[PDB]
Amino acid sequence: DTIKVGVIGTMSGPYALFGQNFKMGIDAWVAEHGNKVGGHTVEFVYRDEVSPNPAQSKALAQELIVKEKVQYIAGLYFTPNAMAVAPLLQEAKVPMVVLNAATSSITEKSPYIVRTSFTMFQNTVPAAKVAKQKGAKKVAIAVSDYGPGIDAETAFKKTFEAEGGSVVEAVRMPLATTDFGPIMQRIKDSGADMIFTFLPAGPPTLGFVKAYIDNGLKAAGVKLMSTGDVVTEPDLPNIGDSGIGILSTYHYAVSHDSPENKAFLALLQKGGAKLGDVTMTSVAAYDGARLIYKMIEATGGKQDPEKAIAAVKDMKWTSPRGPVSIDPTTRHITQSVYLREVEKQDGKLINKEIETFKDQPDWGLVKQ
Repeated sequence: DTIKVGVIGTMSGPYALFGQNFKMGIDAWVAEHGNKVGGHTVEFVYRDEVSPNPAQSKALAQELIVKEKVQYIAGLYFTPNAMAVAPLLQEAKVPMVVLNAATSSITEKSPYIVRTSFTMFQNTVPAAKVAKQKGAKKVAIAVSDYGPGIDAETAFKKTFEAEGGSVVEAVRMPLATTDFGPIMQRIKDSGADMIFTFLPAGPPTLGFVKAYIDNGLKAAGVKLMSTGDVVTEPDLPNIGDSGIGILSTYHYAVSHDSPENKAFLALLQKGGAKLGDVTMTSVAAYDGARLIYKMIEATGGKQDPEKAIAAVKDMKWTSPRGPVSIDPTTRHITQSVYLREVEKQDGKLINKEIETFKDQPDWGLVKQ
């Protein structure tokens, strides 16, 4: 028969690159692995999340369940959208494979969730370790005022303070923030020698970074540490060469040097993508498709979400990003977190991986 997978992501609008990357990654998977599992054809259908507006995503999921009769849902760029869809899953008998939404507690909301992206704690704990290693003494934290921003702030404060550092300012910026001039002035005023930031990848991150540079903070010796959300590859040319030297921690770089990543890049191209448009949501989607294929294999194409999740919840494999596994205690992907620096390579700006922190779990859940 035919098994439908409903993919919710930001397919148009300000965040269009990120949902289009879900499709790019799925298309790469299918270019290499085909559209069959045994005798079942797998069909992906796409729905437009647009913005962090949970009414839209909840209505999309309900339509996918009721009218499309999907067996699996995947995607969810924004934490609040994933949170709104999660309670539907067990009674619909449909698992959700989360391909971005990074708040730690998401996986706790339903037994039928597995996440192939990352969490904020996962990437931020290394960021706070590196901040110390790089000599930071006084840090200003600026994060978007919603789930993943709050996680990032909490993770950074705890870790950095334990290493003896000082957090001299901590600001939660409403997501509606477009004018970053005033926050840069507050940061200047704080005396911080380094900023730690998270905003969702997209216009907010481009706006923040451009204001940090153009208001002179970077040239005044205020360093930037971020998660990799803040320096996604397709925006590096828009940041431009003034971005050189920005530090970020993240689980994936397009520049990752492994045979599996080289293969993945070729498949992205084969499936029709431009390398210059690739970023992290494509690798989450590629590995998400792997897990959906495994779930269909394990269930024989039957709608049996308990059996499906059981087949992936402690799987280990090699991703384009590095070695990975699912931690059964959280249903989240354990993975390396890399330190990177924005640099030119072969005349192109990249996030150059300069240190590896192996086997990072979801630090937001595993110590609680």
